[PDB]
Amino acid sequence: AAKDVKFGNDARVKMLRGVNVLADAVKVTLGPKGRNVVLDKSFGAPTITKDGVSVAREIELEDKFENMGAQMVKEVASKANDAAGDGTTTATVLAQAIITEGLKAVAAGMNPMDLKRGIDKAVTAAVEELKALSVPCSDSKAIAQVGTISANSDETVGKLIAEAMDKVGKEGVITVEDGTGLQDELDVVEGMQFDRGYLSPYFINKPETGAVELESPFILLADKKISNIREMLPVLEAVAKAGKPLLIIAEDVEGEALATLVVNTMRGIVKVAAVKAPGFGDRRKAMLQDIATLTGGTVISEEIGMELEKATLEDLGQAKRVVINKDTTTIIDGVGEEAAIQGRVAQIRQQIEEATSDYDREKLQERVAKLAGGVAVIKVGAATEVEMKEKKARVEDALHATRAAVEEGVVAGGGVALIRVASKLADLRGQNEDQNVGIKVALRAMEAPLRQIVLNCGEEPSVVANTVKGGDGNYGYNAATEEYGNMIDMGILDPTKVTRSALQYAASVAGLMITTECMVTDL
Amino acid sequence: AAKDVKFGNDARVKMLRGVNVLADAVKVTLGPKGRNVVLDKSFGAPTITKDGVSVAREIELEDKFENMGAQMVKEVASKANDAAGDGTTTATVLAQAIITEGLKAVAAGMNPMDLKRGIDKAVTAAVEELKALSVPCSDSKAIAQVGTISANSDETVGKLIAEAMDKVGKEGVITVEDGTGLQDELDVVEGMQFDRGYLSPYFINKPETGAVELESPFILLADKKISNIREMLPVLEAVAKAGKPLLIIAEDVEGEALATLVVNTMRGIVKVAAVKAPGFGDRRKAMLQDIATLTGGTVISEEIGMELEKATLEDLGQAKRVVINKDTTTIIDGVGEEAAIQGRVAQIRQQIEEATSDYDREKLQERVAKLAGGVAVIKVGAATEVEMKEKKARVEDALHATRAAVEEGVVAGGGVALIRVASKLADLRGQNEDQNVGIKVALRAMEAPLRQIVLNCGEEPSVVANTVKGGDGNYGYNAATEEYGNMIDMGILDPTKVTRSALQYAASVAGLMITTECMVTDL
Amino acid sequence: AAKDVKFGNDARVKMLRGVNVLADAVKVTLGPKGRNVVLDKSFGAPTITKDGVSVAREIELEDKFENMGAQMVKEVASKANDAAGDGTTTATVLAQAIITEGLKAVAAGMNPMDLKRGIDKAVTAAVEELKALSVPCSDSKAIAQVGTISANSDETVGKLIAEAMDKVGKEGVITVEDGTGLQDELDVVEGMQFDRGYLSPYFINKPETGAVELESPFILLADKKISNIREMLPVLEAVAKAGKPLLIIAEDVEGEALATLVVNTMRGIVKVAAVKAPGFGDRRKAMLQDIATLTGGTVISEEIGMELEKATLEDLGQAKRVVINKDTTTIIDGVGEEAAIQGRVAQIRQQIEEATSDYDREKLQERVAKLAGGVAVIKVGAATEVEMKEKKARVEDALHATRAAVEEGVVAGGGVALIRVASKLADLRGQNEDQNVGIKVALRAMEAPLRQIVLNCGEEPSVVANTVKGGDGNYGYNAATEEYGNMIDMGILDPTKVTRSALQYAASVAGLMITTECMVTDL
Ligand SMILES: Nc1ncnc2c1ncn2[C@@H]1O[C@H](COP(=O)(O)OP(=O)(O)OP(=O)(O)O)[C@@H](O)[C@H]1O
Ligand SMILES: Nc1ncnc2c1ncn2[C@@H]1O[C@H](COP(=O)(O)OP(=O)(O)OP(=O)(O)O)[C@@H](O)[C@H]1O
Ligand SMILES: Nc1ncnc2c1ncn2[C@@H]1O[C@H](COP(=O)(O)OP(=O)(O)OP(=O)(O)O)[C@@H](O)[C@H]1O
Ligand SMILES: [K+]
Ligand SMILES: [K+]
Ligand SMILES: [K+]
Ligand SMILES: [Mg+2]
Ligand SMILES: [Mg+2]
Ligand SMILES: [Mg+2]
Repeated sequence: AAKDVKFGNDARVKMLRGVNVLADAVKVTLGPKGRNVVLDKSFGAPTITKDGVSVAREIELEDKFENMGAQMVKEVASKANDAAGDGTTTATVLAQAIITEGLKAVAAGMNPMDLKRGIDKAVTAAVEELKALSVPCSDSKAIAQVGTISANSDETVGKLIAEAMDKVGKEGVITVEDGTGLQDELDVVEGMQFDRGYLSPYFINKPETGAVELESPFILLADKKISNIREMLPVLEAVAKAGKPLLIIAEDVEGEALATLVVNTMRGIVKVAAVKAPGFGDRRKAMLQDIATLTGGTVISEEIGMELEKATLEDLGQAKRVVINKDTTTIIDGVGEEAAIQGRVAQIRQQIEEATSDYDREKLQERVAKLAGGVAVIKVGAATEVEMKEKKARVEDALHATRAAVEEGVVAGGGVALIRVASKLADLRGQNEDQNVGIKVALRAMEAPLRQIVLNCGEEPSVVANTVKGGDGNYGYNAATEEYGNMIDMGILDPTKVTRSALQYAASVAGLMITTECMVTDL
Repeated sequence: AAKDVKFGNDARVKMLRGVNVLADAVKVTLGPKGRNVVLDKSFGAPTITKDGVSVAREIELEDKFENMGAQMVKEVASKANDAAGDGTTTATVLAQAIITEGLKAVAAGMNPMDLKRGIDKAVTAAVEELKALSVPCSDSKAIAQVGTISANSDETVGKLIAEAMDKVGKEGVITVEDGTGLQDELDVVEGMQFDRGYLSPYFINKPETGAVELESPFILLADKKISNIREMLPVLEAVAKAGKPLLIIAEDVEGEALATLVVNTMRGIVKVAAVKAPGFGDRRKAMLQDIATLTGGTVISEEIGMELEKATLEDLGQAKRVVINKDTTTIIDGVGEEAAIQGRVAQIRQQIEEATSDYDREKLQERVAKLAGGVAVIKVGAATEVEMKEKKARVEDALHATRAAVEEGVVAGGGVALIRVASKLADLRGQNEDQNVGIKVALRAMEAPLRQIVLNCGEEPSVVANTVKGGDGNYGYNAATEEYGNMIDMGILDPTKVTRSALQYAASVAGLMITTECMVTDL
Repeated sequence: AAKDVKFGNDARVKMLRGVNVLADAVKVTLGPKGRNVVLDKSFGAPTITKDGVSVAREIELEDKFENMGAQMVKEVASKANDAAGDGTTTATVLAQAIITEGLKAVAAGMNPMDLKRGIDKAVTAAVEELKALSVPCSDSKAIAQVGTISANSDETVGKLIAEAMDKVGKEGVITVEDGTGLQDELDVVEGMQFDRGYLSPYFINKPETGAVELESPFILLADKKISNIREMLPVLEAVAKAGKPLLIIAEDVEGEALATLVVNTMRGIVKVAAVKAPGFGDRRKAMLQDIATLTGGTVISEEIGMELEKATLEDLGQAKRVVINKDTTTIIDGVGEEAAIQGRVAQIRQQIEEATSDYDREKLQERVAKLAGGVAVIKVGAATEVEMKEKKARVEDALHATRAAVEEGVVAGGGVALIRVASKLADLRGQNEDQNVGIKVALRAMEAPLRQIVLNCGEEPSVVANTVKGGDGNYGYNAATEEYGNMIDMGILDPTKVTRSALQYAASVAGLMITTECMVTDL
């Protein structure tokens, strides 16, 4: 197609207009006084959300150059959501601030590559200062506070996440699902969790979360992969006459002759998904046997000789809920037999008593941790479906932030940590003047989250920013109560990973964005 | 697609405009003096209805932001219809009042999230006050009055519902369907009822009620889960030559090889449906045997060896009417043999006498209650099809309200109960001024049902609202007779569940709606 | 014509949009860091100006309701220019701030008439506090500083105005006119001034300043008004021979048979003007004789018997420059014998030495002061005509501000005085809550000039406003040097009359404007 080509300042102002549209839409949601955004879905009711990445993902502009700017800066929130699950609004605000100040510097006639290098140096130094400024969440013991802050000042959600991490361990697996009542419920049930994903992007359910949910699925287990398709036809026919979705945890499946011909088979009545199995060799068969014992199923094998044609539905496993995601697939509740589960736990405990080699010992301890800890499940309570989606998003953000806090630590929330690390970087210099100006651009942009948090409250961002910069340490401004204090003491804690990731992704995209002289799009 | 993005007050007034359009169209139907709405159907005659959820579901607007507001506020009536089957107009009126007053508060600079928190606190307290204010319907014995009020002051419908609850029990199963004469008839007929639904959303008939109906279907029973189709294909041919539509009762059926195959089979001449079987193991076998004995059919099993290829038409069961709904599937009339039904009842009563375990005793007495009570069927009498649909909707509302009244209790109707709980909540306070204003918004919005009822009468809502607020207890205003008095004495009784659910759903959706600052839709 | 009629919030937001357009255009010119505005003139080159009233007068919008808002706010700058000649930008900024905050209060549901009453009470108390806070310019002796501040930090203009006030007296008459060189010159020249204006609105010359200028005019004097204009037709032809514009100083002249016939005669080549004579009886004859002795002319009278037909051009007087304005008509250099002027001055001095009546003595002191002081003419030096107009506007503003300072006093500039009076009015209360909110609206708007000055500097207005409010007395913010200090010491002095007038006119118009509910215009 014929291309529209824009050069220099006209292109940059159109790109900034697109970034400004996306970033305003995202930034109205920042902080405790941040408001909600309604996203239109032609497939049903609109979704009300405070999540920055959802608003960012929905944004697309009519103007092609402004749309290019919007997609460029939407990458920031996408990466922030994918890496930490929180801070997408903060990442978008930081990216917009860097883009605005860097374009102001480019309009002042300075080299944007050196501006990008200065921004990169300042952000590397600020990541180091964030690591130094971080406080371990085990020492502080504020998992509930992190979850409360990340759930938009919801003490119930944070306390529930803290209880779940107390039940299954801070390294345990917690899954959020839609509840049935109007109140949030937590149950510690028996289920598995593996870092495995689907082999086909067309297996995604109607939700756009990327993780398909199965209502009482049917588990199929096989450590070997038979070449012929026709031998699998009796099993597929038995599952089709059954009414539980088929999840296959076998040793990697292709869509050349199974998923494609199934796409032409049904129109999407009941979803069937297959995923890999973590590990290999004896370890893979061991965990496959563990899954089969959990769900009451069996594992076929060449040595056993039990062929899939002779397998029945009663021989196969059964579960109550399975969430399949690219990052991690979890089995929420496989019934099986509780006595069988306890016996397998005792047998694997005897195995770890017998085992002595370090790798086998550590994988066996991972197995016993997965079996004993189980899975915590949070059923979100909400009177309606729109409230359900909003609260579930908040609970998922709280879970991600608590995970990031136990993984990497915490810093002062409310944008105070970025203010402190920018104050600590006031003497950082580059190789020339443009690099120094890029450093100053990054350091000024580090104040943007706090300023936007204050602006959402209706207060004056500059006065509060100056008052916070005057203070030292964890001194900042509770926007919920509109008063200053030690942000750790008042429980406004950000994950260190969330802040670091937001800063890094905003910096990378925005520093690349300020270096553009020409933009080429369609007409 | 390119997105239109609106911010702040412009977005909020567009959203309020859409909510106002939907809520006006719904609110014209509120109360005894409420009028009817004609909904256009491209297929067949238009539908005249006084039901709030039908008018709400038909609403869709040209403006995308107004349509988005309409969809969110339509979720209120959808949830109210799904949860109680009544009060959708009251729920819409409450939601519109909360949205209006909350948007007025947001225009006054008040924090909308704390306004939502205040509304939530006030509505939780009001639900507690409604539970306290509730009077049991067994003590009052006004099931006929509840049905009469819920059928728009139709004494005959309420008396018919009361007679049905007297015949089959207040826990008995009552189904409403089209009659043949001009008068409404009650028939206590033998039939079954289970809390199970269709496994495919594509089995829905041309009516949009969600519950398909079968005109003299053919009942098929199966317990063992066979694999192949070609062994069951002769049964499909036998039913497809027998002439009556097929209803299969089994544990669980997918749609990869059956539902899509049956979709590709015919163009929609005769419907074939399958349903789930509640319980498992011996209990499922027991209920399948009961269904087979009721319809004269037989249940296949692996132990019996009654292979489906040998099954004939006389061996299978037959019924006169079956209603398949997601919440509950009922068999209105299975002929079978009356002597066989009585013998099975005597045998299961002997099982009652023999059994001693609490779970077996309770499930077996549930079985004998289902068998002895039977199904009450209400033949709606109307001279035309449009009157048939309107009266059937009114009788369905009456049935739902009587069920809610026996389940949860009754309160003073005409919006009096919400007025009383608002008066009782006058001293409720929140954490800050925003939360207090949200509480006051909810309390003023709880006067809206009574005011709309009065406005539909052509009277002055403020005068009647003040007069009712002056009174105490069940003192309210009969809008049918346009005079004040004790609401319980005049028989104006609302279900407690209906009022509580309407308030809760209106509050949740409206409080979420008032917190929106940006709105994103298509162009 | 058919009328468009808007009601309530739609009309108010249209009004506010028009106000915002006009006020943004005016407010870009506020302070020492304020920029210029180009006003397009079809009749020649565009005008570059920093004067708020010129930008305000040029503004007219396509939208009719926005145009009404713009016109009503433009009234503020027009009144401020007419009353003090300075502070029009400050008046516009104050009016816009009052309108914005008052419309916010009106949108909060408050009675706008009570808001207007509160604003009026706050502004009355504030002008009382400004009178209390005022420091006499005689005690301070900072006329040069006031002129420098009012000329946009031009030391030369302020020094020239101070020298002119030192030469002809602070009550003396100073006129600004276009020079011929590139530098500003001060000339003390024998001339008169009277508090009289032109009798016809059609006498305005090509400049739209409202004051016409005459290049070497011809002065005619007349104490009595003859019946027919045809007697002076020989004098009219004698004037029409010599190309000097005719300025007639008489008691009073109509335009039925003199102005209209001369407009029917002349097409706009050379202007003939007339003025009124202050005083009556002997005083008018005395001042006419004084003017005649200045210009070397003669005064006609009935007792003298000197008829205009016998009068010649040499008998009549003439001048070098005459400026005719509605408020005051000035004669710059009447062409007459200096020795005759000195002899007349001595004779009049002997007249005070003889007279004893208080009214006669005071009018004779006025006469000798007018004669001896003379007129101080400032020739503005600029390389081009656009720079000439800009500098002449700045010098006129400086002259007006110095006159206002010697009349009413000075206060701290930079919006500091309004900040101090708003701080001193923090305990002012009205008759109800809406009046208190109006008072608070006025007090918040009193911060607007300083905030707009700082925003024009590119700094943060909130931080500087808070820092100034923290200080006491004349402590404020030198915006030229970007640093705080005592602004009386730093030389940033505002006239008390200028600040008081700006506040009063902004308050009157804006308080009336917030009370609108319907707007009626054309289609
Ligand atoms: N009470 C509070 N006072 C001050 N700052 C707060 C308070 N509660 C939370 N914050 C801060 O607000 C930010 C979180 O806002 P928000 O959750 O809306 O955005 P986010 O975490 O950047 O991203 P997302 O939209 O994905 O949740 C963090 O910087 C957090 O420290
Ligand atoms: N005679 C009456 N006098 C006063 N109020 C009455 C009378 N009859 C019914 N009502 C009240 O009118 C309301 C019922 O109106 P209506 O049935 O039209 O709407 P709904 O129950 O909210 O929902 P839906 O449209 O789904 O039926 C209840 O609040 C009921 O108490
Ligand atoms: N160096 C300075 N520092 C701070 N404030 C200053 C300084 N110089 C002038 N000001 C202030 O700026 C204002 C004058 O601005 P400006 O002359 O542009 O507008 P104005 O007086 O409102 O009217 P106009 O547009 O008619 O001149 C006064 O409040 C004056 O005290
Ligand atoms: K957010
Ligand atoms: K209704
Ligand atoms: K100005
Ligand atoms: Mg967050
Ligand atoms: Mg009803
Ligand atoms: Mg000025």
